[PDB]
Amino acid sequence: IKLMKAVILAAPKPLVRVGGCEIILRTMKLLSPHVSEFIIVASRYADDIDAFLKDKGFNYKIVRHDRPEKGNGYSLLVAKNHVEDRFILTMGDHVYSQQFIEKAVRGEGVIADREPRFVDIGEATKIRVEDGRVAKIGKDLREFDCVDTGFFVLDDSIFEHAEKLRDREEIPLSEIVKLARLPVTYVDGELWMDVD
Amino acid sequence: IKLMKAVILAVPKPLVRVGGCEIILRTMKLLSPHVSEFIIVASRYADDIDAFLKDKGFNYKIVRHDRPEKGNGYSLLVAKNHVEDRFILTMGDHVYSQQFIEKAVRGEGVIADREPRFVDIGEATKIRVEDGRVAKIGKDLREFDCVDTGFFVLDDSIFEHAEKLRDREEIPLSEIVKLARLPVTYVDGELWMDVD
Repeated sequence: IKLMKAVILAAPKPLVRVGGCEIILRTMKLLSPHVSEFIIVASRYADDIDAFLKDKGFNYKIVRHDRPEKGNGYSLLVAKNHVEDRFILTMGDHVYSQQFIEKAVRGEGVIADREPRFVDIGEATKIRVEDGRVAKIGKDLREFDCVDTGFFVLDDSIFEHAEKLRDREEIPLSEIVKLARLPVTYVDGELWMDVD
Repeated sequence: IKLMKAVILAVPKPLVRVGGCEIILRTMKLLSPHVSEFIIVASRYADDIDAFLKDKGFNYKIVRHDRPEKGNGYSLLVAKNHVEDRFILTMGDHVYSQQFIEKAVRGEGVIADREPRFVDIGEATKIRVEDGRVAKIGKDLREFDCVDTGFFVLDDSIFEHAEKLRDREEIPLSEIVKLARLPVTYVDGELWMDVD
């Protein structure tokens, strides 16, 4: 894909080694041929991540905040002034395959899986899709078409919707996505998994 | 396969949720149609595992020890009197796919991968195979044919070799395997990963 900025939410999860490599390192190594600069939104673990990433050959910036209780939606809002136009948004929770990354990188909006092969469908964030856009989202949906991977390809248009929730004690990414009525891109049955 | 006993060597690593399901739970659910009784060799986290597993519908037994510094090879030796003839041996720190389990259960000796698709080959326990048996093993091998999946199909004779290391401060499983000159069974390119 055309080079773009990669926002990785890390507001310890990213440093957990899966298959002899960390949840963040894996993602960064995979995204590197598609990414200019890595914007890591971190908080309580910002120093640990920075110390880890210094000796690694990536072009990164740690963007720090003090409100982890505000949720990942606030962590997205924190990045507003470090990105312009199109950018990748992913999590430091999640583990991805090259095959998943390769397809998701080419996507638009929410990268959703309608064939979750590895993850438990009951515990996953589900999405109800209407006219190719997010109609409903959440871990306890009754009617759903797909499952939320921790992957998105967003534009500046997001921050307008994310602003409308600034005055809420907790800002879930899902609520922004819902308000934004984000287009959905399907990357089906590829290897991906969250760690908790 | 013909029903047999399954030894699982065990925030505790087996209680870490990968894809919305705990490592031990994933492995237990998958092995359940091939398994009579489950034998969890645990130590510092024995109580946590037991409390987790009580409400789950499996036939399990917690076998406790006080020497975690002695290594996983000692954890195997601890299980000697809870198994007879053929039995499955796996780690509670490894995640497996159904496709991997299905092939591995039909296996004999060490279940090895000569096509590691989702693990870092540099950090993995490597094996050098001579005449279908383990010639060399270890994380820093120069010459190697495959990689150790933390999955084995053993008989009683393993403990005869495991006994020869009783008087060592540390007993690595790999050294027993080396001593035993274990046959190797290949399950290539299937999804499996260690969680550190």
